[PDB]
Amino acid sequence: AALRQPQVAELLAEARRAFREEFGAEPELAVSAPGRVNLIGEHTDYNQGLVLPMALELMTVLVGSPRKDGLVSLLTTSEGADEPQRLQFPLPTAQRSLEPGTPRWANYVKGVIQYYPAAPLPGFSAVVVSSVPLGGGLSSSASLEVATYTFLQQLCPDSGTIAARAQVCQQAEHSFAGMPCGIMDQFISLMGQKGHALLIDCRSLETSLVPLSDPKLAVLITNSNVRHSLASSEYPVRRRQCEEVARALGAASLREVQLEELEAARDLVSKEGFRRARHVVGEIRRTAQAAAALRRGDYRAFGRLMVESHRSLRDDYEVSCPELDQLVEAALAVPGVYGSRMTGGGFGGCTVTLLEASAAPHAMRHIQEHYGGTATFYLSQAADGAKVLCL
Amino acid sequence: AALRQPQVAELLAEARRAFREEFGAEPELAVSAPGRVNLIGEHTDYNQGLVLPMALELMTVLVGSPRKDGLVSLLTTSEGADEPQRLQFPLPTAQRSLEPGTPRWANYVKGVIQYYPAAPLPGFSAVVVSSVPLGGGLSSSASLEVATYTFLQQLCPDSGTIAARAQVCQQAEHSFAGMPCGIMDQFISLMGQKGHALLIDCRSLETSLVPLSDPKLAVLITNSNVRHSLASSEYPVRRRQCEEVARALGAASLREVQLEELEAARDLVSKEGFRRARHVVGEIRRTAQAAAALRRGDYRAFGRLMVESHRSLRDDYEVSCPELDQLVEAALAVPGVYGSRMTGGGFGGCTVTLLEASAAPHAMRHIQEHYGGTATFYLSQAADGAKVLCL
Ligand SMILES: CC1=C(C(=O)Nc2cc(C(=O)O)ccn2)[C@@H](c2ccccc2Cl)N=C(Nc2nc3ccc(F)cc3o2)N1
Ligand SMILES: CC1=C(C(=O)Nc2cc(C(=O)O)ccn2)[C@H](c2ccccc2Cl)N=C(Nc2nc3ccc(F)cc3o2)N1
Ligand SMILES: CC1=C(C(=O)Nc2cc(C(=O)O)ccn2)[C@H](c2ccccc2Cl)N=C(Nc2nc3ccc(F)cc3o2)N1
Ligand SMILES: OC[C@H]1O[C@H](O)[C@H](O)[C@@H](O)[C@H]1O
Ligand SMILES: OC[C@H]1O[C@H](O)[C@H](O)[C@@H](O)[C@H]1O
Ligand code: NA
Ligand code: NA
Repeated sequence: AALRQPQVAELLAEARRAFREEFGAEPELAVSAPGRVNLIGEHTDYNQGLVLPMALELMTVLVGSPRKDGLVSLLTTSEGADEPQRLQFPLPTAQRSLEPGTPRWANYVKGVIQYYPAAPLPGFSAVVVSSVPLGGGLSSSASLEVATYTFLQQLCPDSGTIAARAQVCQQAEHSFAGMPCGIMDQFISLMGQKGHALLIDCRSLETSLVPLSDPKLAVLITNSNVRHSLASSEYPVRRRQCEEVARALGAASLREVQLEELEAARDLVSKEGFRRARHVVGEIRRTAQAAAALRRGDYRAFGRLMVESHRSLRDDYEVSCPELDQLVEAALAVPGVYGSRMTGGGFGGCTVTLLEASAAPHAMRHIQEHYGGTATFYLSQAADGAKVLCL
Repeated sequence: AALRQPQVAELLAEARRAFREEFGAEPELAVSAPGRVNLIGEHTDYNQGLVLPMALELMTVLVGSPRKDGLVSLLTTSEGADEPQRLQFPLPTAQRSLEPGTPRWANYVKGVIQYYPAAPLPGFSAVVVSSVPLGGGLSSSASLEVATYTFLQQLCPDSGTIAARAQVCQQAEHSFAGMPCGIMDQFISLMGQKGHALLIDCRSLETSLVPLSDPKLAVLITNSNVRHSLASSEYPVRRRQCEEVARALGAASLREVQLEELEAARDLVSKEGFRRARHVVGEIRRTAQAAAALRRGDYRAFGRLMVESHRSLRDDYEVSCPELDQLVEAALAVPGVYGSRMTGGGFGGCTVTLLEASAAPHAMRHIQEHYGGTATFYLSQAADGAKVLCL
C-alpha cells in the first residue's frame, strides 16, 4: 500500500492558503523543486565520481511576493520542521552577512539568499510546503534550496548555467548547515526530466538522460522511518578520509584512481582509508556499467550492480545500518525483484528497489512483513526538475 | 559588427503590445523557444546518426489567451512572414482536420495543433514574434513549432516526455510543410541549456548536455543571405537515396554501416548513392570524435573535424553552394579561426565558425570583405531551450 504522493496542485493550494492567512493577500510568484532517489553511485559525487539519480514526484513548493522593506518573512507548514515554523530576518548586506542559526530548516533558505549571485534582490514574504519526508534521505534540504533559488530568479534573474545554480545551493549547504555535500542532490533537483534518470559526471558536469519508459519496470522506495545520529556526524569524516587517500596517492581526486593502483599503494594509507577508497573506485565503475545496462534494458545486470553497491556501502564504506540491510535482504527474497540497496547518505532513510511492476504489491507486503520497524513506500516515476508555476 | 540579438524582455514587450492592439486586452500566457546552430553532424539525424547542436539566443516568443468560441486567432509581427500575417480558423475536430495551406508560416502552428496529443484544446488568440531570421537555416520553423507546442501545454497539459513533444513537432513539419526533416531541430529547441551543446543520438534518442565553458572561445554564425530553390527540393532526394543505399546493404539505417564496411561494398550501390552514404557514415564518426574533442578541450581537433564535415557536404553530399564555400574559405584564412562549415540543410543559410573570441572582429571584417554577397553575423552563446514566461 504505497503512499499517495500529493500532486503539485494540492501542495500549491496548501501553500497559497497558509500564505493568505499569514500575510493578508494572495502570493504573486510560485515554484516547485523535487527530491530525488539515487539509483546507484553512492558517496562518489564529492569524489568527482558518477551518480545515477532520478527526480521524484515528492516535492517542495514555495509561494511568495516581493517586499519593499529589505526583510525576508518565511512560514513553513512542514510538520517535522524544527520550531519556530515562522522566521524573519534582514537580507544580507555589504555591512552584514547572514549566519547559520536556528531553526535548522531556515538555514537552507538563508544560505541560498546569501550566495545568490545576482543583485539587487528585494526582500520577500513566502510560505514553503513539502511532500519530501524530512531528512529521510530523499533530499528534502536540496529541494528546499533549489525551490528557494528558483524563486529568487523570479525576483532577480541570474546569468549563469544550471551547474552554477546547483553550486550556489551546495555552498549554502556547506556554510549554513555544516554539511559538506557533493553536487548530486541539487543538480538532479534542477535537471530532472520525467521518464529519465540522469547520469551525472561530477568531474566534467556533463549529464546524460537515460530513459525509464518501461511500464513493466517499477522503482520502489522503502523508507525505514529511522534516522540514526550520524549525518551531522559521520558523512564529513568519510569525505575527509577519501580526500586524504587521494592526497596520499598524488591524485586530484579518487575519480583519477583505479583499484590496481590503490592496491599497490596499500602501504601509503590507513587500513580504513583503503576500504573507503576501494568502495568509491568500485562504485564509480558500477555506476558507468549500470548506466549502460539501464540503456539496453538489462535490468538483471542493473540489479546485480545495485546489490554489489549495497554490500560495498555496508562493508567497505560502513554507512548502512541493521535496518537498511534487513530491508535490502527482505526485498531480494521477492521473485521479480532485480535488485535493492540503500540510497542517499545512509545511517537511515530509504532503500531503492528495482522490480517488475506486477511484483510491487507482493514486494511491499513481504518487506513490511520481514521488517521490525514500520516501513512506508513510494511507487516512484522519474519526474521533472525545478520549475516556475505561473499564478 | 554582429547583429544585436534582442533579449526575451524586449520580444515579450513587442508581443504584448501587438496583442493588446490586435485583441483588445493583455495576453494571459507566454512562452519562448530558440533557434539553433549545428556544430557538426549534418544530414545524419534522419539516418539515425549523431548530431551536436546548441540553442541560440535568437528565439520565438508567443503570447496569448484561451478563447471560448473554439476559434484560433493568430498574428505575427515577423516582417518577412508571408501574407496574411493575421488569420483565424476553427479548431479541428474528429470529423474535420486542419490542412496545409497559406500562409506558409501558419502551417507550422496548424500542424502542431492538429497532432497535439492531449484534449480538450480550447480556442486561443496568440501573437508570435521572432528574432530567428526566417528560412536563414537557424531553424525558425522548429522554434515556431516548439513555441506553439509549449503554449498548447499551458492550455491543456500533455502527459508524455520531452522527446514525444519533439516528435509531434516533427510530424507537424512532415505533414503541414512537406518537409521530411529529422528530429534534430525540434529536440535542440526543447532541450537546449545555457552554456551547453547537446549530443543527440538520433537512433536511441539519448542526449548528453556537454559544457561549453571556455570563455576564450567563440562561435561566429555567418548568414550568407542566400536561399536557393532546394529546401523545398533536393533535401527529400538525399534522404531517399540514403534510404535506398541502406536497403541495398541490408541495413535498417546507415547508422548500422561502418565506414570500412561501406567502402568494401561499392558494388552493391550506385556511384552517387555511395558518395551520399560516405558523407553520412563518415559524418557520424566525425560527430563522435568531435564530442570527444570538446570534452577534452581540444578546439583545434574540433575545428579540423568541422572543415572535414564541410568538404564532405560540399563534395560527397553536394548540399553546399558557392556562397557558403566562399564564406568557409574566407573564415579559415583568419588567424584564430579553428574551423568553419555550412550548418543546417544547405543550399544557402549560414556557416558556423569556431574561433578565438578575440579574433572575432578581425574575422567579421575579413569574411565580409572577401564575400561576393552581403553577409550578416551573430556571435551567439549556447542558450536555454523552450520555456514558459509568467505574465
Ligand atoms: C563562455 C562560452 C560559451 C557560452 O555560451 N557560455 C555561457 C552562455 C550563457 C547565456 O546564453 O546566457 C550563460 C553562461 N555561459 C560559448 C560562447 C562564448 C562566446 C561567444 C559564442 C559562444 Cl558559442 N562557448 C564557449 N566556447 C567554446 N566553444 C567550443 C567548441 C569546441 C570545443 F571543443 C570547446 C569549446 O569552448 N565559451
Ligand atoms: C538535514 C535536514 C535538516 C537538519 O536538521 N539539518 C541539520 C542538522 C544538523 C545536526 O544534526 O546537527 C545541523 C544542521 N543542519 C532539517 C530537518 C531534517 C529532519 C527533521 C527536521 C528537520 Cl528541520 N531540514 C531538512 N530538510 C528540510 N527542512 C524543510 C522544511 C520545510 C520544507 F518545505 C522543506 C524542508 O526540507 N534537512
Ligand atoms: C522553411 C520556412 C518557411 C517556408 O516557406 N516553408 C515552406 C516552404 C515551402 C516551399 O518552398 O514550397 C512549402 C511549405 N513550407 C517559412 C518562411 C521562410 C522564409 C521566408 C518566409 C517564410 Cl513564411 N516560415 C518559416 N519559418 C518561420 N516562419 C515564422 C513566422 C513567424 C515566427 F515568429 C517564426 C517563424 O518561423 N520557415
Ligand atoms: O551519495 C551520498 C549522498 O549523500 C548526501 O545525500 C549528499 O547530499 C549527496 O551529495 C551525496 O554525497
Ligand atoms: O542536418 C541537416 C538538417 O537539415 C534541416 O535543418 C532539418 O530540419 C534537420 O532535421 C537536419 O536534417
Ligand atoms: Na514491520
Ligand atoms: Na561583402
